Amino acid sequence: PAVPAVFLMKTIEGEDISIPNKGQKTILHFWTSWCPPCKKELPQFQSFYDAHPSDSVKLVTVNLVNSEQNQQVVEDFIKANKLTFPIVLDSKGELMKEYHIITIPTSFLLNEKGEIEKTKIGPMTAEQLKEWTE
Repeated sequence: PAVPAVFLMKTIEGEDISIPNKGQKTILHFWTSWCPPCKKELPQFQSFYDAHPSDSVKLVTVNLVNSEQNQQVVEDFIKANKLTFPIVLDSKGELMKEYHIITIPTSFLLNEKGEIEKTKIGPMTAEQLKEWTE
């Protein structure tokens, strides 16, 4: 990551989130609604989130809103697809900047110190997400 820094964000569902999470591991996921590989991968993150494999791993998800039509479109998309996992909007573009995001989907496994343990470019499965948890 470009700079050592933690992010204090309010989730789309109103929840107060950090990245990385206090004394906890983090799965960070980057996406847009129109991205074809992200679109078919989103159910994978919903499934994984619903199954809740780990208590020591936190899923935070980042929408690249500035790569979207607008924010309302994302809102509608999340609502229509019944996406319930934590979603953060990268409104200022600091997340994309800090993690040098050029490709989506991209997922990271961070430890409690914000260090990157795993990087995955391209789609994942609920099963690979669970493994990242083990």
